[PDB]
Amino acid sequence: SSFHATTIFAVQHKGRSAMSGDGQVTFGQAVVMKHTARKVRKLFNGKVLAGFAGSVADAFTLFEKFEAKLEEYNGNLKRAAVELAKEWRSDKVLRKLEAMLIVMNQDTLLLVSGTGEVIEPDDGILAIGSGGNYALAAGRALKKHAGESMSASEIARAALETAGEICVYTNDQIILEELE
Amino acid sequence: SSFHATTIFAVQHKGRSAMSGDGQVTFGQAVVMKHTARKVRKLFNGKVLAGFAGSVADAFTLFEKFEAKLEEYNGNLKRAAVELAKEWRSDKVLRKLEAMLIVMNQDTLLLVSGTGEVIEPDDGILAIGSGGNYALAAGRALKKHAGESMSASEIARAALETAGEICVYTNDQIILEELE
Amino acid sequence: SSFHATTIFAVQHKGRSAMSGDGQVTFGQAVVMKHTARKVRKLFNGKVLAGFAGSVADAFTLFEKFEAKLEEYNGNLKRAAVELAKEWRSDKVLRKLEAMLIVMNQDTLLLVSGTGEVIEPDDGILAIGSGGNYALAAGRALKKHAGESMSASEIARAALETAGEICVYTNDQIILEELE
Amino acid sequence: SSFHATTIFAVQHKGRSAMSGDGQVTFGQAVVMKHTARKVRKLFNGKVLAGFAGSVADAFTLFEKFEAKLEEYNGNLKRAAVELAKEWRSDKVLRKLEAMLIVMNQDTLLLVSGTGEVIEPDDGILAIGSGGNYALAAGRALKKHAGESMSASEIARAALETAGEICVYTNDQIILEELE
Amino acid sequence: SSFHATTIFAVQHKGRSAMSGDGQVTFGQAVVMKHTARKVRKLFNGKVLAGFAGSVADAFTLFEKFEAKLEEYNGNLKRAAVELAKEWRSDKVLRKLEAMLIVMNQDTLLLVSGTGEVIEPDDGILAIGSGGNYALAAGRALKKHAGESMSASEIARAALETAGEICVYTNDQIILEELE
Amino acid sequence: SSFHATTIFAVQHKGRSAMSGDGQVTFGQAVVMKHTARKVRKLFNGKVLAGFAGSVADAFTLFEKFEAKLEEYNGNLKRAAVELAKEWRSDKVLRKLEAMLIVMNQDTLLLVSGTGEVIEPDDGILAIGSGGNYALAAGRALKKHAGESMSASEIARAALETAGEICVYTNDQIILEELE
Amino acid sequence: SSFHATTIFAVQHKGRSAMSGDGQVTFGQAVVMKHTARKVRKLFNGKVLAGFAGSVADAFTLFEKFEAKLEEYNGNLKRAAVELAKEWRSDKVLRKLEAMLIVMNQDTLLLVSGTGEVIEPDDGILAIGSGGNYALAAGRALKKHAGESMSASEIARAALETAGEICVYTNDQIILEELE
Amino acid sequence: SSFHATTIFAVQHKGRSAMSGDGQVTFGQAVVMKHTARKVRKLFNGKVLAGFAGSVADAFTLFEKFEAKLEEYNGNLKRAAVELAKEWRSDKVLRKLEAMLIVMNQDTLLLVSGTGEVIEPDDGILAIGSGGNYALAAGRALKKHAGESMSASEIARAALETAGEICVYTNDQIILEELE
Amino acid sequence: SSFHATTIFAVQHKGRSAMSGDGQVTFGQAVVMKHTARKVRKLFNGKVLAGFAGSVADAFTLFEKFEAKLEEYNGNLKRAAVELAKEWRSDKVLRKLEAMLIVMNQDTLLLVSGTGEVIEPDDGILAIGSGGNYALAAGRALKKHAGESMSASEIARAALETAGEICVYTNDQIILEELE
Amino acid sequence: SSFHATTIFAVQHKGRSAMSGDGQVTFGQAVVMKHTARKVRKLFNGKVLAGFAGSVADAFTLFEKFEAKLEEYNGNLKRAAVELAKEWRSDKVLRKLEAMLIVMNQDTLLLVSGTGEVIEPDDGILAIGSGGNYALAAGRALKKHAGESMSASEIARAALETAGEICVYTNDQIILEELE
Amino acid sequence: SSFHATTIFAVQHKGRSAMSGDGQVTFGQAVVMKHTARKVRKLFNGKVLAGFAGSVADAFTLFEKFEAKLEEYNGNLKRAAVELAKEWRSDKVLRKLEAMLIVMNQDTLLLVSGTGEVIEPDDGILAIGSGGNYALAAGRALKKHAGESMSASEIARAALETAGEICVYTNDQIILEELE
Repeated sequence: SSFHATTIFAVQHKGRSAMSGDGQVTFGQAVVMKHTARKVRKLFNGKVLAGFAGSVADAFTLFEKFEAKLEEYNGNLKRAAVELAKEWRSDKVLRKLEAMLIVMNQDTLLLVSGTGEVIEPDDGILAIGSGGNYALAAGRALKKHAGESMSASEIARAALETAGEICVYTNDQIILEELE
Repeated sequence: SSFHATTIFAVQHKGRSAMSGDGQVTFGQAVVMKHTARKVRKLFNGKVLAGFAGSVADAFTLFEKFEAKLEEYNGNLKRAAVELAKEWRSDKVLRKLEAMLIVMNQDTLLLVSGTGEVIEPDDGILAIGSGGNYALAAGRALKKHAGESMSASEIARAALETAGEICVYTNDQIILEELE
Repeated sequence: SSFHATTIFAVQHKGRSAMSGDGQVTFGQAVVMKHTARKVRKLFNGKVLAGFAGSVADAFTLFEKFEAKLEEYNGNLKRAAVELAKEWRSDKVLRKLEAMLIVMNQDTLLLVSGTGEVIEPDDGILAIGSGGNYALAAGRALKKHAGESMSASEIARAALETAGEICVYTNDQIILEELE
Repeated sequence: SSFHATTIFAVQHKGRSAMSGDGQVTFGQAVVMKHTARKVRKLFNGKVLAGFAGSVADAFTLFEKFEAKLEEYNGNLKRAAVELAKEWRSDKVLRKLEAMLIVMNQDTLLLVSGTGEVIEPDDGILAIGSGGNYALAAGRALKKHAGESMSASEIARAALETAGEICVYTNDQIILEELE
Repeated sequence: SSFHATTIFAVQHKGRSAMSGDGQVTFGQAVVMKHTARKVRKLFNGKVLAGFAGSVADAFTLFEKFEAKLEEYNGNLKRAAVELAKEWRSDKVLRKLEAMLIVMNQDTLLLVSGTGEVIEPDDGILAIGSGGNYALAAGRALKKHAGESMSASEIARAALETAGEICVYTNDQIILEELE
Repeated sequence: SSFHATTIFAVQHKGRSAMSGDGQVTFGQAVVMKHTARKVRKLFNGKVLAGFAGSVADAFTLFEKFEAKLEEYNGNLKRAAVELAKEWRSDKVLRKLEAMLIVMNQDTLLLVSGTGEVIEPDDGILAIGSGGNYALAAGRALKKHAGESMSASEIARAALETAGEICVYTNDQIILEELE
Repeated sequence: SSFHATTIFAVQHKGRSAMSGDGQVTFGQAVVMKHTARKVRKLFNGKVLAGFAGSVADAFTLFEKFEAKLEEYNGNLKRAAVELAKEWRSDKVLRKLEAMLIVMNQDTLLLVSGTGEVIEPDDGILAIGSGGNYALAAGRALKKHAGESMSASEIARAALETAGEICVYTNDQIILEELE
Repeated sequence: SSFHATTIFAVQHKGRSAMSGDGQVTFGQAVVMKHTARKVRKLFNGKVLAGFAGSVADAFTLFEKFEAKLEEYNGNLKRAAVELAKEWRSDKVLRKLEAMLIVMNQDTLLLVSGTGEVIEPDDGILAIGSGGNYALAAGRALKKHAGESMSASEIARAALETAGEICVYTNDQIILEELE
Repeated sequence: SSFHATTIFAVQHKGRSAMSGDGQVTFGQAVVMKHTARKVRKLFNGKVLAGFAGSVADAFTLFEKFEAKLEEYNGNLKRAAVELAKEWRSDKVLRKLEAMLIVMNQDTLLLVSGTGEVIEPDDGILAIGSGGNYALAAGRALKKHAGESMSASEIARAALETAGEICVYTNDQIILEELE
Repeated sequence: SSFHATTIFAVQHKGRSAMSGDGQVTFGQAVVMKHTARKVRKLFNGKVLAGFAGSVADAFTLFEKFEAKLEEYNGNLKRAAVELAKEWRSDKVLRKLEAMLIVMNQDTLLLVSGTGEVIEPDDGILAIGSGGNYALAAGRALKKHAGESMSASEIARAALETAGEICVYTNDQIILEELE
Repeated sequence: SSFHATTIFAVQHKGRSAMSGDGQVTFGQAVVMKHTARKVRKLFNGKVLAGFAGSVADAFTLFEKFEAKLEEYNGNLKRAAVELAKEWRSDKVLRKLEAMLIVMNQDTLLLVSGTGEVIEPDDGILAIGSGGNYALAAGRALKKHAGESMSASEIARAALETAGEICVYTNDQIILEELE
């Protein structure tokens, strides 16, 4: 009866920062409208990666508000994040949104929700959307037991692939974006 | 207890753009009020096809808003679409609408929802309403295995016919509209 | 726990236009407050028949708004109908109303709902209210297999009688109104 | 979990007009807070009887509005009634009220609801509240088979008594009011 | 989704014993299959009246069992009743039955249920089925305020008539049976 | 999630006895597996017509049991019917069946249910299944206002056609059987 | 939809043992079939008082089983009680019974349930049925603040009266039984 | 999942007016945050006692509004009460409040609710909150069978104690306040 | 919380008989345990194709029972089918099974269910399982508008592929089996 | 589907005031996003400790409002608390918040909720959040049976540790803050 | 309200076969009874590894039955598996069991369920229990991107560790068993 949230995985590993995401539009219990979609975008002069699951409109709206808040607080992800969280909460139109937002720059990773949450993984990894948990497990596993061997981009790629292979709401049309 | 959404199929094939739709008003689990209905209309100087399932009033309201947004952004389907999506979302009166909207012009196909979704089929086909999935499967099948043989208008016609034959909420009173 | 909608049947047959309706007030699962009621009224200088099931207040309000819209668009049932539908929808107080409205003039029959629906039976018959389906079936049957033998008024009479005999929420206190 | 509606019976018989009502406050499935209550009051210079079941506040508010509407339309019960019905409906605060209102004067009896209903018993009797049906049956029975023997006041008295004896939400603390 | 229980009223008044019952088969929320039905029968050599609402099969089964138990305990209504009650309870196939049974002879009135209830009205009146409450109120009312004027048969007739006029599940096809 | 019951109409008119039925297998809210089906069969040496909606297996089982009971009681529809009803009830495997059974011979029409019901229409018509009410209304209407003009077979034909035209679960693949 | 459990209060005070109970048969949310009923009975040679709420049949069955178990264990209330509890539990027909049983003799008070409970009030008072809590509070209150002034029989009388005055399912037709 | 309403008991007896209340904060099905609480306060120059169960904030708000309304209508409890009831109702923020309010002065006792109820016990006693019924029964019992022996303050004390001993949501930390 | 039924498509086209099926084990809302599975098997000496969705055990049990029934009735698919249906029904262990069975030989196609259904598509195509409807629409479409161009095996292949592409519970690990 | 509230324990013991809290972010029935979190903060010039469970945004908002209210009423925890409670209530955006707030200074402990509650533990201990009850029990236990041996900080530490070991929503990443 | 299933992971990698499992008993939404548990056991002369989540009793029963079936079919995992599946299904006492069973020997891995499922991962990995999906993702990830580097035992260890770190129902008390 509703569209399923895309799966987005974000990891920071060895100075590199990558963020992957699948592209599968699923409306209803099992109907697939399309595949190759793009909710992982670059913001603040390609200085930050932002991923929002589901709703291109809501994605846009949020990207913009964060983009703005980013300038208002001079690229300080932390502040921009908490401020966006405050608005998120009081918007009472977006407050409703179940989907969550991931923002990260060269220094830190952050998870933001409409409930006013702003979480920073002490793990260096974040994932959200249908099948985010699967990706999270895969990512955490690969980073801990094969980090020195694979890069952030590679991990992000693998994490999503693993999720797509297990979750019926995640496919192989992966989109990767990274900050140098 | 409510009226069933009509079935609308839209396909772009070999430079041609057709959009079909059945006409069956079904109120309640199985009552049929009438047949031959028309929710597939031409907008922006017959330059775009817009189909909205169910509610002639809501259909009108939405057609108009998109018509307007279309001019405000100079016939740019993409922008007009996402803007409409934003309003759709915040209208909180239309936001409620379960039905979805399909808009397409000579270049691209788009699906818009009150949840703020704006999806573009990488497949060239979209379908919505009671029995949209059946139409979608038929359309995709015919286009992939008989495209070079049948046109967009012909496919749109067949897709709907197939849906009407399987879905108890879809009939044979098909309405076809196309952009040259 | 609520009042049951009266049953109204409207038919156009052989140049004549008749509209019947029972009169039974049923509050709750089975309590009958009274019988002989009147929700089938003549509007626009006896040039149109309007029937609204349940709520004399809501009936009045709607009759008036259509009466008005009728003049604003110079007796054009079609336009007046769709405009009334638009208001119906946005009233968000009447929007709630489950009952539906039937309007017809010397030329055409129309069904209007608070969800913004405006349906025109390609069959020449419409029916609404508790037991409308029974009336609809009886009407359609009589018109198709005994039309040349019985008039529109006669059919409307029979359709309602048949519904009253089957539906525990429809009685024999029938009210008939017709346009010459 | 809520207060049960008192039982009110109104009857017009042989030029006399009486209206009775029990007085039992029942909060919850079976708790009794008190008995002897009074929701049957005289309005418009003792020229009309009005009974509203449950909520002394809502009772007051409605009595007043009708009192007013009564003057605005010069004691015309019918108009005052339908107007009150229209407000009732649109108040969307009272619209919620499940309880119903009975109004009657020397000439006619009327039932008004928050759903915009205005019913006039062709029987000369109306009853509402917890156990109104029982009262209704008793009243109808006594009037039809013992009318010439007992008066309107007497019937109203008996109808309520019978309801109190059967309904666990109706007691013997009956209140009777009548118009000469 | 199920058949509605017929309405049966039994009254003992001034040495006479009458038992009436309507005849209306209602399947589902409002469908009427037929009218004139007969679930009020004479047993034990026309010495007792037994009425069971709904299911001609279950009616038969129960009439028989009581007929039997009646002989086993030599026409002692009381014992036969309680014994039937015990079986009723343990049958766990009839135990399910929602309908209730009324049995009466020249001396006393009794109500029996599948839950093992055996009630004797200290009032001289019993009623069961869709609309039994209405009949009960009417009967009690007529007997108390017009007893000396109308007989048991007459009351039984009126009580049912009153119930039929109010309950959408009770009609005027009344069946009366009485013991001299 | 389940298969929809076929629609069966049975009518006795002017010494003739006809029984029609559509053939549409609908599994789930709107999926159609096939059409032309046959649940209306002749029993007891073409002396009786039996129609059971849905489940060819259950249909068979029941037809057989009635066939048997028919012989055991020497073609006495009435007894065979009530006996079948008793078994129906206690089978507690068939007791579950929602579908109903219609049996009729040269003299009478009967409706049997797993709840132990055995109804005889004082009207001469019976209908059951998805859309049975529509058929019922149509049949009753045609018989009352066009009986002398059309036969039992013709009516049965029309009643079903009308139901198929309104009910999304009834089609035009009608099957007619009649006793001379 | 079911019969309400009568209210039974049992108290042991100053060497005396009394047990009261109201008599009100309430079927459904508010229908009263009769009053003066008797579920408080003397067992084991007037040596024990047993009260069971609702179902005269179930009452009987249980009284008997306890009577028996009482002899099998030589009037040892305690053992007979626990044994009855064990059967109660495994009967899986009575196990279903919601009503509870109270048994007391010259020495102790006991509460038994179909769930296998056997409670002995360290307070000297027990109450069960619709409105048992009210009686319990009244009893406890009177015994603690007016014991030395009123007897066990008097208290039992008062406790029930108080319950009847508050609970719509408890009346004043009190039945008192006591062991010397 | 929510805080349980404290228990408040108010009684007027022999010219004295006392109001007790327990102090037990229970959040959730069984968690106790604290005990000794105070929702029974003196208003209007210690001339009136007001008790509101649960929410110190809502308690305050309401006490103030009544305090005010009290002055606006010159200490007339009755008017102040009904006016507060009207506001209560329309506040649609407090209207939500499930808790009820008790107000009393030297002359009368009154119960007020957010549904617009204003009840005056013809009994001289009122109780509200978790376990108010228990207190009510105890109070009514003690007043009727030991009034001449114990005072209003003493009864109020006892009523609450009895409630605390039975209700798991009422304790022994009783607070008593009285008007001379 | 349960395993999703595989998707099976069976079609008879131009003397050839093919039956495809995907292989995707999905436990729970979206977990995939494996892919390449095989529930489409050859029976009765490769003379018949049988496909059962979900449960290899139940699949086996049913294949065997039909295999047996096949011999008992000398390869008569029709009889074997209906007999299997009867057992299916009465097994009351398999009767529970939601999944359905498809059986076909050189001459006809058949669908069997635990509810005792035995359907024969007058269309020459059958489909069952998660996404069977999608396959059904695709198959019907391709056979009607490209039959003469593609074979039964080819259609079966396409139908499943189309279903896999739309249904999140259907994959590309297709298994095809056909009778020469 | 939502984030679980962190667990916070606050205790005042022997002139010292400590407040601990775990740090575990759990989204959904069992997903853990991170651990080491901080919702226990120092306010009013390290003169007061404030802990709010869940939502860093809501935490901030509330801390600030209390901080402010604290100055407006000159560090009077009591007043600032009740005032905050009043706003909390009327915010109707925060009013929604299920989480609760704990505030304490050198003199007293206070619990505040969006329902307008302001509780002061007469026990000297407060606890909130997922697993607050476990912490509460542990704290109360240790303080009563080992107070003179362990300090407030130590107890707070232990209480949380105990909760973390039992509650699946509480971990060992404890945060402790105390006022000298 | 019930005990959570332990998490078991089984993997076959590079000729080695390992099976890990956590040990955490969680009763209810969040209560932990203990940790270090053992449901991963060696069977058939340490020739096979069997893991069953939750219920030591059910675990035992199943291990034994498979042990037996293993001998009856001479260590043929495949057959023993399917046979166990058949019994599993028909046990209708174990059939109820939600938990699943994993069995593996030197050659193959198998998953068995009470629904009669017998799945063989074409992937070489299987996982079940609370948090089995997390383990599954981690296992699949590690095996695909770090297989040649870590052994089956090592992977099994990591997969569980990863699951324990994310799932609130999985801990670090891991148990590993392997076949040489």
